Amino acid sequence: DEIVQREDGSWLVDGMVSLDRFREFFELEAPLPGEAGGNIHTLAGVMLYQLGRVPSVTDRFEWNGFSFEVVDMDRTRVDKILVQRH
Amino acid sequence: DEIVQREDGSWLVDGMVSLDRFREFFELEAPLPGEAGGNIHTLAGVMLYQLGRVPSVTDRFEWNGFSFEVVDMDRTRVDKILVQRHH
Ligand SMILES: [Ca+2]
Ligand SMILES: [Ca+2]
Ligand SMILES: [Ca+2]
Repeated sequence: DEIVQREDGSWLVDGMVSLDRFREFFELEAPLPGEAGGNIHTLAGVMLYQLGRVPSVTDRFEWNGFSFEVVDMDRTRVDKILVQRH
Repeated sequence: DEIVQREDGSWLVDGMVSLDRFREFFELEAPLPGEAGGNIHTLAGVMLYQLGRVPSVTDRFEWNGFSFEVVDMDRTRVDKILVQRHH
């Protein structure tokens, strides 16, 4: 898994992580936002679908009992996401 | 500041921020770890002084009422730091 667990249980996840692997890790079945459109295969792809083409650091949403927050951009790349299961 | 504040009051700060600007921004009078020695000029350099040449995501330390946690590396570069003030 292209992700590392923090002291509070949350994960710093690279945006290049595939959704198949993301769902396998967290034991999910549900497609992430935008995945049904057929164009999206990575966590960063979902971030841009949900938050727009150039999101900002701290931009955040909830999905299926998880929160996702942009914690690092590299120019237009959504490079690192903070993921947290409630 | 090349830094943005999160909802809980912590800050996401680029490793490239100069220590001058960091201290100006947080109005700090004390030099950060390793700064006094004169070899350190950026927040990333403090991370490396404190944590070693290749720290890992989540490596953390505390100093003078702040915590600093590595939240992104880009290969060998400390690219983003979570900075938080503690009561
Ligand atoms: Ca960056
Ligand atoms: Ca980065
Ligand atoms: Ca990175």
